Amino acid sequence: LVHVASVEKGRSYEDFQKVYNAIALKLREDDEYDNYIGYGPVLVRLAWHISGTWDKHDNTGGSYGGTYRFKKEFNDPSNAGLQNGFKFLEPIHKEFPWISSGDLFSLGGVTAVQEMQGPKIPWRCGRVDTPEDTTPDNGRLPDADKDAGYVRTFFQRLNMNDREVVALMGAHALGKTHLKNSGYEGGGANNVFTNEFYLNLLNEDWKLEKNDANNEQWDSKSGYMMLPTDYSLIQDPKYLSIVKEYANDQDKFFKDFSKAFEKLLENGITFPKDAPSPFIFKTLEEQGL
Ligand code: HEM
Repeated sequence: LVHVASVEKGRSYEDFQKVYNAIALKLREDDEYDNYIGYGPVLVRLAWHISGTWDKHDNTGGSYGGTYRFKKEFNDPSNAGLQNGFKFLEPIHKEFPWISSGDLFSLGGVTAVQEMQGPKIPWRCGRVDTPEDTTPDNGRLPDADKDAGYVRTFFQRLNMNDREVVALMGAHALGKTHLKNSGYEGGGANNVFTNEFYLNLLNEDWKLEKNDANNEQWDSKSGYMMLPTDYSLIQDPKYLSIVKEYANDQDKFFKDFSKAFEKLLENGITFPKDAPSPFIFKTLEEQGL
């Protein structure tokens, strides 16, 4: 399958900066969500789950088609909780009805990372909504109870290598787990994008415990948690080296995360040679807004 990016008619940087700014202003305004974490983390997770359905083998799934708007995908058990992000984006969709659904979902994740003081993430427009029958079946997103070999194999389907996997997982610094969504609980209330996932992995005293859903997770006394798949990144010697690298170099982590996250959000999309260059949006803070 080929999905060619098609720029929303007549739109340019300034139009998408306006959408970014509306998302960013709403992030600031609706600060109470999830015990004052705000919507940033769930928007990052939404952007990832709408992209992470991709299969490199046949170009099914992926962000292009905006298929999360359809019930089969909306109701994937793996997506429990993301409805909160969707609801956040509804007024944005209403104000800017011209932006495609995949563009909106992916731009929500970019805006969230940047407004949380993360790296700049270049972003390209032109995803085009596709019909309900193009929605991927449930079961393409990863399980959390597994080991490093599972993680490694899983991410090959998304064309991600060890460095890209470890970099992407650093998003688990953000937000928290919720027992009712995933069968995992805790992790704090962080809404600042940092390399602390890696520092916490290396420096905390982790205990393997059973949570109230009878699933195993690693807990620290300071309130952080690691999923089994997170902890696998320090069990496997190749992953461990990269964890150490990112724990010791904030800038390197930022740069690698930015590349991997853009790639994730763009998997499956063919950009014409004369497509616009990727946009780098200014934060509200940079604009004095
Ligand atoms: C092996 C891969 C991964 C597994 C198994 C996994 C699993 C999970 C689980 C179980 C939760 C808790 C959901 C809930 O209870 O609300 C979660 C949260 C989260 N995940 Fe992942 N994840 C993975 C990779 C990623 C990647 C690649 C990103 C993005 C780059 C990401 C971003 C997030 C964020 C931001 C949250 C917090 C959401 C919130 O606070 O509402 N995850 N993930």
